[PDB]
Parts: sequence; structure tokens; C-alpha cells
Amino acid sequence: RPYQEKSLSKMFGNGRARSGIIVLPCGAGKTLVGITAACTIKKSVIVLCTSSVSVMQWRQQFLXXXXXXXXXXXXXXXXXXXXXXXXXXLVVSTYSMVANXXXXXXXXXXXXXXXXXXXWGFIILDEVHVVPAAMFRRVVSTIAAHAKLGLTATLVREDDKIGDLNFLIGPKLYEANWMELSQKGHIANVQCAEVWCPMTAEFYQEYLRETARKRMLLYIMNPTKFQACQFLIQYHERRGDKIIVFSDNVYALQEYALKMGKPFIYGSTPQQERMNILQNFQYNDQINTIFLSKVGDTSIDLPEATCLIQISSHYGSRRQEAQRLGRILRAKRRNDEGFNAFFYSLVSKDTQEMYYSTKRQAFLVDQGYAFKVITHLHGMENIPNLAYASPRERRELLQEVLLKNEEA
DNA sequence: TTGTGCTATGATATTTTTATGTATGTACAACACACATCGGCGTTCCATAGCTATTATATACACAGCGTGCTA
Repeated sequence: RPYQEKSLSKMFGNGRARSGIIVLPCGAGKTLVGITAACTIKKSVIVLCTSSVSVMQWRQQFLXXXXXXXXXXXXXXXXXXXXXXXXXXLVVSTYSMVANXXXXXXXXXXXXXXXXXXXWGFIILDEVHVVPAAMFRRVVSTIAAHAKLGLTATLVREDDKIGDLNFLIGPKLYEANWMELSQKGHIANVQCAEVWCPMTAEFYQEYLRETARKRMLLYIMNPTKFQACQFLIQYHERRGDKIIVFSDNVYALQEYALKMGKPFIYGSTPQQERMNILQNFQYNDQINTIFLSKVGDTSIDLPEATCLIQISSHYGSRRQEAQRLGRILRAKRRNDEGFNAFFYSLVSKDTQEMYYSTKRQAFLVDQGYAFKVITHLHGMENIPNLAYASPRERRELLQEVLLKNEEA
């Protein structure tokens, strides 16, 4: 990819003594850039990752290059260990395993052999936006190499600590514009859209009488959000496109999941059921609407479903939802003549959550994506299958929300 | 004088996910007495070769049955 050689030209310029951060999309090949840099340096390279799936991907890249089984390419994890050799090495480690404090499973010595014997020379950190934390400062404080590299896709955080990475690892060298990359490769056009649904009177006065995170249980459970949600679901099913529903709250995800009758993936869920739901979403055309929480978004991103719906949201964590949204957008690439990606933000008027979703839309403006407002698409008035459209169901839902407030 | 409001820290309240020690399900073999071993056939059809009854004649000998005399 041209931008990858545009990033490698900086390494080809000076050669020795360099450190910086390279911003590349998730769908791009930053791991290939790490492989090329590993071929240019030829030394013990350590790749800092947070999940085993990324370790398996880096191992697949090592297989795409050459060798992995002979005593040279090592693997560090809490399950097994593998030997290494000087002058050339490729190993992937976990942040929580290298960090620690005093808990030990007779494996911290195996890491202190890679760090004690001084077999290093190249540092690779996956997702640098997570570095602003004490454990990563300890990791950097326990390592020292000749060349450092930071592979990440985003860096927008409101912790005011992203600027420290300019001296902890190095200043950002190349930031690729996702619009020009969309022109190089169709990574699904980004259509940002907020749905403005009216707010009922009872949920408005009860919403004002509530506060903190409890008023979210009155912002999400609005009947017009159920009507507009069903209208968007039936609309996308009529267009023949799969639907992914995001929710920062597990309770709302279970409510919409059970009322819509679709599979759901949330916390404390068996992994076999998660894999079954994933296979049903990949193969079965009857399941075109999935309800995914943060566990289903951080662990895996699927290239299907051009329809992304956002209902639940948390205060301040708008940039993280923009990063996950960006992961689902960049995950969809196949060079199509159309390829229209639709992001909907179900927001209710006069609520305290839309005013942060606007900050998320500001983050979506900083990336160059297109944003437009949507009050209501004509067609919901012709859907007799809408729930909570009658005053009876609205009063019953009001009583259910009041009971939910009495439980919390 | 006493009550009320913002900066900042202090503490208090949520959320996701790594491995870990204990629990649960499932193998394995296996220990040492409990026990074991040892000894100083019936039934039917076809080709085969022997084997059945008879006589003309002499000789001599034994065996079973019948016709006639005597007396009680």
C-alpha cells in the first residue's frame, strides 16, 4: 500500500536512532509495516498486545514472512513459553503479564530472562491510545531499545495524556487521512446520522426528576426510540442489509434484544454461545440483526452489516464509541461501486445524552467523515407492527420503567 | 453572624477482562489381600452276487404219528 511506503521512507531516510508513532486504519496493513521494519533491523522484536487473537495474527504475519518454529521466534504467554536466540527474534507479549505487581505463576522469570539477558532492539506497541496508564509507564520504564515504533489507529482522548506520548515513545511521524485512503481503497463511505425522536411528557418530567446514570434508564427506554428502532430495523431488512446494534448498557441491550427477538452477546456470557451466534451471523441469512455490547466489539469486528445503530451511550466515552465505530467502518472493505455505510444515533429531544453524542459527532468531523441530521424518515407512520405506539402500551412501559427505577 | 456556591482533592461508585486456585468431570491403574493353582443319530433306496425249492437212485438209522390187541 502506497501510504505504507510513505511511512517506510522515514525509516529509509536516517536509518539509525528513530522513534515515532504511525497512524494507520485497522483494515490497513500496519503489521506488514512491522514485518518490513523487522526485516530492516533484524533483531529481537517484542510486540506488546492486549489479546491473544492479536498474538495469533502477528504469528500469522511471521508465517507470511519466514520461520516461526526454529529456536528464534519466541512466544510469551500465561500458557506456555518458547526459547529465543540473539541477532534475530520475533516475540509477542501481553501488557498484563509483563506489568503485574506480586502475583506470579512461575512465568515472570521467563519474561525477566528476555528483559534481563538484554535481547532487544525494536519495540512495537499495538494500540498506542491505551498507553496513557500507569502499567504502560512501568512497561516503558522496564524496557530500553535502539528503535521504537508505535502502531495505532486513533488517538482521541479527553484525559489530556495523549500529548505525553511525544516523549514517552516519540512524536507522531505520519498521520494518514482516512478520506484519501477511502479514495485509494473503498473502506465504506461513512454516513453519520442522528435520529431525533420526540420525547413523551411522563418520561420527560420523570427524566428531569432523575439524575446521574439512572436517568439513562429513562433516556433509552423511551417508546419513540422503540418505534424508530423497529422502523430502522424493518427498513434495513427491507433493503437487504444486516444490522448491528451497539449499547453501552447491558440492561438496555437485553431489553431491546428480547423485545426484538434477536441474539445478544453481553458480559458473563459463555464463549460457545458467542461463537454460535457469530457463525449464525456469518452463515445464516435469517439472522441479520445482532445486539453486541462492548465485549462483542472489542474482541472481534465483522466485515458484514452496513447498518450500525447506536442506542445506549455513556458520558465522556464518546471517543471510544467513535473508535469502535471506526473499527467497524474500516473492517468493511471490498471495493464496491456503492458501499454506503449508515450510522444512526437514536437520540431523544431535551435529554442530557444527545449533548455528548454531539461531541462524538465532533470527533467524527475531526476525522473528515460526513455528518447530517435526521429528524424522522417518512414511513414509520405506515408500520402497524410498532410497539409502544398506543397509550396503553406507553403507560405499561412507564410502569415498567418506574419499577426499574425502584429496583435501582 | 450564619448560610450558600465554586476549585480542587478525597473518596465513593461502575465496568471490562487477564489469569488463578478450587471444584467438577473423567482417566488410570493399581494394591494387596482374596483367591487360585500345584505337590511331597435313524431311516431308506439301488447295484451286486449268492442262494432258495426239487428229483431221478441206492444205502442205513432215528424220530413222530397212526391203527390195532388187552384189560380193568
